[PDB]
Amino acid sequence: SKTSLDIAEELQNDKGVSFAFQAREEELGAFTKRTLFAYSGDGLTGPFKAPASAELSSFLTAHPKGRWLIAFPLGTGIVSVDEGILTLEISRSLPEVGSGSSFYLTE
Amino acid sequence: SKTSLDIAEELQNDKGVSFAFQAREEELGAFTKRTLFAYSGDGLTGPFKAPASAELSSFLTAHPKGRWLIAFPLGTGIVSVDEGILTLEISRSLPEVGSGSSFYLTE
Amino acid sequence: KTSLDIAEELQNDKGVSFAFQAREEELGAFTKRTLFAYSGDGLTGPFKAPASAELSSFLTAHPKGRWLIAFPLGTGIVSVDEGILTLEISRSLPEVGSGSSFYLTE
Repeated sequence: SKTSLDIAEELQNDKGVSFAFQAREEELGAFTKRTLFAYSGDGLTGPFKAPASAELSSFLTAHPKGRWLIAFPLGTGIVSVDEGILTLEISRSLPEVGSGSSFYLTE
Repeated sequence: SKTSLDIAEELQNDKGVSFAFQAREEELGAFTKRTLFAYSGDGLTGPFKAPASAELSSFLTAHPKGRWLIAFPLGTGIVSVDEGILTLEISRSLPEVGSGSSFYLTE
Repeated sequence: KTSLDIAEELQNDKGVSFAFQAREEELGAFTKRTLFAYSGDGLTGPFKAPASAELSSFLTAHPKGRWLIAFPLGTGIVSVDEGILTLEISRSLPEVGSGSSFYLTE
Protein backbone atom coordinates (compact mmCIF):
# COMPACT_ATOMS: atom_id res chain seq x y z
CA SER A 1 0.00 0.00 0.00
CA LYS A 2 2.12 2.86 -1.35
CA THR A 3 1.36 6.61 -1.73
CA SER A 4 2.59 7.82 -5.16
CA LEU A 5 1.17 11.37 -5.11
CA ASP A 6 0.34 13.70 -2.27
CA ILE A 7 -0.04 17.35 -3.17
CA ALA A 8 -1.82 20.32 -1.60
CA GLU A 9 -2.64 23.84 -2.81
CA GLU A 10 -4.71 26.88 -1.98
CA LEU A 11 -6.98 28.40 -4.63
CA GLN A 12 -8.84 31.68 -4.44
CA ASN A 13 -11.55 33.27 -6.61
CA ASP A 14 -11.84 36.99 -7.45
CA LYS A 15 -14.49 37.50 -4.72
CA GLY A 16 -11.97 36.39 -2.04
CA VAL A 17 -13.35 32.90 -1.28
CA SER A 18 -10.52 30.42 -0.73
CA PHE A 19 -10.28 26.62 -0.81
CA ALA A 20 -7.53 24.28 0.10
CA PHE A 21 -7.31 21.09 -1.98
CA GLN A 22 -5.29 17.91 -1.47
CA ALA A 23 -4.87 15.22 -4.09
CA ARG A 24 -3.67 11.82 -3.01
CA GLU A 25 -2.88 8.72 -5.03
CA GLU A 26 -2.34 5.29 -3.44
CA GLU A 27 -1.54 1.89 -4.89
CA LEU A 28 -3.12 -1.18 -3.31
CA GLY A 29 -1.92 -4.22 -5.22
CA ALA A 30 -3.96 -4.32 -8.43
CA PHE A 31 -5.94 -1.20 -7.44
CA THR A 32 -5.23 2.51 -7.43
CA LYS A 33 -7.21 4.88 -5.24
CA ARG A 34 -7.36 8.59 -5.98
CA THR A 35 -8.76 10.95 -3.35
CA LEU A 36 -9.56 14.62 -3.54
CA PHE A 37 -9.86 16.46 -0.19
CA ALA A 38 -11.41 19.95 -0.13
CA TYR A 39 -11.67 22.52 2.66
CA SER A 40 -13.02 26.07 2.90
CA GLY A 41 -14.10 28.13 5.92
CA ASP A 42 -16.02 30.49 3.63
CA GLY A 43 -19.60 30.46 2.37
CA LEU A 44 -20.45 29.93 -1.31
CA THR A 45 -23.39 31.64 -2.90
CA GLY A 46 -22.69 30.05 -6.34
CA PRO A 47 -19.89 28.22 -8.24
CA PHE A 48 -16.25 28.55 -7.14
CA LYS A 49 -13.85 29.04 -10.08
CA ALA A 50 -10.07 29.39 -9.84
CA PRO A 51 -6.87 28.48 -11.74
CA ALA A 52 -5.41 25.13 -10.64
CA SER A 53 -1.78 24.00 -10.91
CA ALA A 54 -0.88 21.70 -13.80
CA GLU A 55 -0.35 18.74 -11.45
CA LEU A 56 -3.71 19.25 -9.75
CA SER A 57 -5.42 19.67 -13.14
CA SER A 58 -3.88 16.45 -14.42
CA PHE A 59 -5.06 14.63 -11.27
CA LEU A 60 -8.61 16.03 -11.59
CA THR A 61 -8.90 15.14 -15.26
CA ALA A 62 -8.04 11.47 -14.65
CA HIS A 63 -11.43 10.63 -13.01
CA PRO A 64 -13.50 8.10 -15.07
CA LYS A 65 -16.53 10.43 -14.81
CA GLY A 66 -14.38 13.45 -15.73
CA ARG A 67 -15.51 15.20 -12.53
CA TRP A 68 -15.69 14.63 -8.80
CA LEU A 69 -18.98 14.31 -6.89
CA ILE A 70 -18.26 15.48 -3.35
CA ALA A 71 -20.28 15.65 -0.14
CA PHE A 72 -19.85 18.61 2.20
CA PRO A 73 -21.77 18.87 5.50
CA LEU A 74 -24.47 21.26 4.21
CA GLY A 75 -24.68 20.26 0.52
CA THR A 76 -23.26 18.42 -2.49
CA GLY A 77 -20.66 19.60 -4.98
CA ILE A 78 -19.15 18.60 -8.32
CA VAL A 79 -15.47 19.51 -8.92
CA SER A 80 -14.23 19.68 -12.52
CA VAL A 81 -11.36 21.25 -14.45
CA ASP A 82 -11.43 22.90 -17.91
CA GLU A 83 -8.33 24.54 -19.47
CA GLY A 84 -6.58 24.60 -16.11
CA ILE A 85 -9.53 26.30 -14.34
CA LEU A 86 -11.13 24.43 -11.43
CA THR A 87 -14.86 24.80 -10.93
CA LEU A 88 -16.80 23.62 -7.92
CA GLU A 89 -20.52 23.78 -8.49
CA ILE A 90 -22.86 23.38 -5.47
CA SER A 91 -26.36 21.96 -5.08
CA ARG A 92 -27.51 24.84 -2.87
CA SER A 93 -25.91 27.98 -1.46
CA LEU A 94 -23.71 27.11 1.56
CA PRO A 95 -23.33 29.44 4.58
CA GLU A 96 -20.22 27.43 5.29
CA VAL A 97 -18.45 24.91 3.09
CA GLY A 98 -16.44 22.93 5.66
CA SER A 99 -14.57 19.85 4.49
CA GLY A 100 -15.26 16.86 2.26
CA SER A 101 -13.55 14.25 0.18
CA SER A 102 -14.24 12.31 -3.00
CA PHE A 103 -12.40 9.24 -4.26
CA TYR A 104 -12.47 6.52 -6.85
CA LEU A 105 -10.81 3.10 -6.90
CA THR A 106 -9.83 1.42 -10.11
CA GLU A 107 -7.98 -1.67 -11.36
CA SER B 1 0.35 4.18 13.68
CA LYS B 2 0.61 0.84 11.80
CA THR B 3 -1.58 -0.70 9.06
CA SER B 4 -2.29 -4.43 9.57
CA LEU B 5 -4.71 -4.85 6.65
CA ASP B 6 -5.38 -3.00 3.42
CA ILE B 7 -7.28 -4.82 0.72
CA ALA B 8 -9.39 -3.89 -2.25
CA GLU B 9 -11.73 -5.77 -4.54
CA GLU B 10 -14.32 -5.19 -7.23
CA LEU B 11 -17.83 -6.70 -6.92
CA GLN B 12 -20.52 -6.88 -9.58
CA ASN B 13 -24.19 -7.84 -9.34
CA ASP B 14 -26.23 -9.78 -11.89
CA LYS B 15 -27.53 -6.51 -13.39
CA GLY B 16 -24.15 -4.99 -14.34
CA VAL B 17 -23.59 -2.57 -11.40
CA SER B 18 -20.07 -2.63 -10.02
CA PHE B 19 -18.58 -1.45 -6.74
CA ALA B 20 -15.04 -1.18 -5.57
CA PHE B 21 -14.49 -1.77 -1.85
CA GLN B 22 -11.37 -1.17 0.20
CA ALA B 23 -11.00 -2.50 3.71
CA ARG B 24 -8.32 -1.02 5.93
CA GLU B 25 -7.21 -1.82 9.47
CA GLU B 26 -4.93 0.53 11.47
CA GLU B 27 -3.43 0.18 14.95
CA LEU B 28 -3.23 3.38 16.96
CA GLY B 29 -1.68 2.20 20.24
CA ALA B 30 -4.53 0.86 22.40
CA PHE B 31 -7.11 1.49 19.63
CA THR B 32 -7.83 -0.19 16.35
CA LYS B 33 -9.64 1.60 13.49
CA ARG B 34 -11.33 -0.35 10.73
CA THR B 35 -12.53 1.61 7.68
CA LEU B 36 -14.59 0.44 4.75
CA PHE B 37 -14.31 2.59 1.60
CA ALA B 38 -16.88 2.13 -1.16
CA TYR B 39 -17.02 3.50 -4.72
CA SER B 40 -19.40 3.04 -7.64
CA GLY B 41 -19.86 5.15 -10.74
CA ASP B 42 -23.26 3.48 -11.33
CA GLY B 43 -26.77 4.29 -10.16
CA LEU B 44 -28.61 2.02 -7.74
CA THR B 45 -32.31 1.48 -8.03
CA GLY B 46 -32.44 -0.93 -5.03
CA PRO B 47 -30.10 -3.17 -2.95
CA PHE B 48 -26.71 -4.21 -4.32
CA LYS B 49 -25.86 -7.87 -3.73
CA ALA B 50 -22.72 -9.72 -4.77
CA PRO B 51 -20.35 -12.41 -3.54
CA ALA B 52 -17.43 -11.14 -1.40
CA SER B 53 -14.01 -12.71 -0.84
CA ALA B 54 -13.40 -14.53 2.44
CA GLU B 55 -11.03 -11.82 3.62
CA LEU B 56 -13.50 -9.01 2.88
CA SER B 57 -16.33 -11.04 4.48
CA SER B 58 -14.37 -11.60 7.69
CA PHE B 59 -13.55 -7.86 7.87
CA LEU B 60 -17.19 -6.82 7.39
CA THR B 61 -18.41 -9.34 9.98
CA ALA B 62 -16.17 -7.91 12.71
CA HIS B 63 -18.16 -4.65 13.15
CA PRO B 64 -19.74 -4.21 16.63
CA LYS B 65 -23.09 -3.57 14.98
CA GLY B 66 -22.64 -6.41 12.50
CA ARG B 67 -23.18 -3.89 9.63
CA TRP B 68 -21.72 -0.66 8.29
CA LEU B 69 -23.72 2.54 8.15
CA ILE B 70 -22.27 4.56 5.25
CA ALA B 71 -22.95 8.03 3.82
CA PHE B 72 -22.75 8.62 0.08
CA PRO B 73 -23.29 12.03 -1.45
CA LEU B 74 -26.95 11.45 -2.39
CA GLY B 75 -28.16 9.04 0.37
CA THR B 76 -27.30 6.56 3.10
CA GLY B 77 -26.50 2.89 2.93
CA ILE B 78 -25.90 -0.10 5.13
CA VAL B 79 -23.34 -2.74 4.14
CA SER B 80 -23.62 -6.23 5.61
CA VAL B 81 -22.42 -9.73 4.74
CA ASP B 82 -24.36 -13.02 5.07
CA GLU B 83 -22.81 -16.38 4.04
CA GLY B 84 -20.20 -14.54 2.01
CA ILE B 85 -22.74 -12.42 0.08
CA LEU B 86 -22.33 -8.65 0.54
CA THR B 87 -25.55 -6.61 0.58
CA LEU B 88 -25.65 -2.82 0.35
CA GLU B 89 -29.14 -1.49 1.16
CA ILE B 90 -29.87 2.20 0.35
CA SER B 91 -32.26 4.76 1.87
CA ARG B 92 -33.38 6.04 -1.55
CA SER B 93 -32.71 5.22 -5.18
CA LEU B 94 -29.43 6.83 -6.24
CA PRO B 95 -28.84 8.19 -9.77
CA GLU B 96 -25.14 7.97 -8.92
CA VAL B 97 -23.57 6.28 -5.87
CA GLY B 98 -20.19 8.06 -5.77
CA SER B 99 -17.84 7.40 -2.84
CA GLY B 100 -18.16 7.02 0.90
CA SER B 101 -16.53 5.50 3.92
CA SER B 102 -17.64 4.02 7.22
CA PHE B 103 -15.34 3.27 10.16
CA TYR B 104 -15.27 2.25 13.77
CA LEU B 105 -12.68 2.58 16.49
CA THR B 106 -12.40 0.13 19.37
CA GLU B 107 -10.00 -0.42 22.34
CA LYS C 1 4.65 12.91 7.53
CA THR C 2 2.08 12.14 10.29
CA SER C 3 3.24 14.30 13.23
CA LEU C 4 0.30 13.32 15.49
CA ASP C 5 -2.14 10.44 15.65
CA ILE C 6 -4.08 10.10 18.93
CA ALA C 7 -7.24 8.25 19.91
CA GLU C 8 -9.49 8.18 22.95
CA GLU C 9 -12.92 7.10 24.15
CA LEU C 10 -15.26 9.58 25.86
CA GLN C 11 -18.51 8.87 27.74
CA ASN C 12 -21.20 11.24 28.90
CA ASP C 13 -23.30 11.12 32.06
CA LYS C 14 -25.90 9.00 30.19
CA GLY C 15 -23.65 6.20 28.89
CA VAL C 16 -23.35 7.37 25.30
CA SER C 17 -19.82 6.48 24.16
CA PHE C 18 -17.70 8.19 21.43
CA ALA C 19 -14.31 7.26 20.04
CA PHE C 20 -12.26 10.18 18.65
CA GLN C 21 -9.07 10.15 16.62
CA ALA C 22 -7.00 13.26 15.98
CA ARG C 23 -4.46 13.20 13.16
CA GLU C 24 -2.01 15.87 12.05
CA GLU C 25 -0.12 15.49 8.78
CA GLU C 26 2.50 17.62 7.05
CA LEU C 27 2.30 18.08 3.26
CA GLY C 28 5.02 20.48 2.10
CA ALA C 29 3.91 23.95 3.13
CA PHE C 30 0.51 22.62 4.33
CA THR C 31 -0.67 21.11 7.60
CA LYS C 32 -3.80 18.92 7.60
CA ARG C 33 -5.62 18.27 10.88
CA THR C 34 -8.40 15.65 10.82
CA LEU C 35 -10.86 14.79 13.61
CA PHE C 36 -12.49 11.33 13.23
CA ALA C 37 -15.54 10.49 15.42
CA TYR C 38 -17.48 7.25 15.89
CA SER C 39 -20.44 6.27 18.07
CA GLY C 40 -22.71 3.23 17.77
CA ASP C 41 -25.20 5.00 20.01
CA GLY C 42 -28.11 7.32 19.30
CA LEU C 43 -27.94 10.89 20.50
CA THR C 44 -30.96 12.80 21.62
CA GLY C 45 -29.11 16.10 22.34
CA PRO C 46 -25.53 17.41 22.84
CA PHE C 47 -22.75 15.03 23.91
CA LYS C 48 -20.47 16.49 26.66
CA ALA C 49 -17.48 14.71 28.19
CA PRO C 50 -13.98 15.60 29.45
CA ALA C 51 -11.26 15.27 26.82
CA SER C 52 -7.52 14.68 27.29
CA ALA C 53 -5.16 17.66 27.42
CA GLU C 54 -3.78 16.59 24.04
CA LEU C 55 -7.20 16.18 22.39
CA SER C 56 -8.27 19.58 23.81
CA SER C 57 -5.33 21.53 22.37
CA PHE C 58 -5.81 19.77 19.02
CA LEU C 59 -9.50 20.77 18.96
CA THR C 60 -8.68 24.35 20.02
CA ALA C 61 -6.31 24.85 17.07
CA HIS C 62 -9.04 25.02 14.34
CA PRO C 63 -9.37 28.41 12.57
CA LYS C 64 -13.10 28.52 13.29
CA GLY C 65 -12.58 27.34 16.88
CA ARG C 66 -14.99 24.43 16.26
CA TRP C 67 -15.31 21.46 13.90
CA LEU C 68 -18.24 21.16 11.49
CA ILE C 69 -18.74 17.41 11.00
CA ALA C 70 -21.04 15.30 8.75
CA PHE C 71 -22.47 12.05 10.10
CA PRO C 72 -24.74 9.81 7.99
CA LEU C 73 -28.02 11.06 9.54
CA GLY C 74 -27.19 14.65 10.53
CA THR C 75 -24.60 17.36 11.08
CA GLY C 76 -22.56 18.20 14.17
CA ILE C 77 -20.26 20.82 15.60
CA VAL C 78 -17.45 19.64 17.92
CA SER C 79 -15.89 22.19 20.30
CA VAL C 80 -13.93 22.24 23.56
CA ASP C 81 -14.06 24.57 26.59
CA GLU C 82 -11.75 23.96 29.58
CA GLY C 83 -11.11 20.34 28.64
CA ILE C 84 -14.80 19.49 28.15
CA LEU C 85 -15.65 18.33 24.62
CA THR C 86 -19.15 19.22 23.36
CA LEU C 87 -20.73 17.76 20.22
CA GLU C 88 -23.93 19.56 19.22
CA ILE C 89 -26.18 17.99 16.56
CA SER C 90 -28.60 19.43 13.98
CA ARG C 91 -31.29 16.80 14.69
CA SER C 92 -31.69 13.87 17.11
CA LEU C 93 -29.79 10.84 15.74
CA PRO C 94 -31.13 7.27 16.19
CA GLU C 95 -27.56 6.21 15.44
CA VAL C 96 -24.49 8.44 15.14
CA GLY C 97 -22.17 6.20 13.01
CA SER C 98 -18.89 7.71 11.78
CA GLY C 99 -17.61 10.91 10.22
CA SER C 100 -14.62 13.16 9.96
CA SER C 101 -13.86 16.86 9.75
CA PHE C 102 -10.58 18.38 8.57
CA TYR C 103 -8.88 21.60 7.67
CA LEU C 104 -5.84 22.35 5.58
CA THR C 105 -3.64 25.31 6.31
CA GLU C 106 -0.44 26.83 4.84
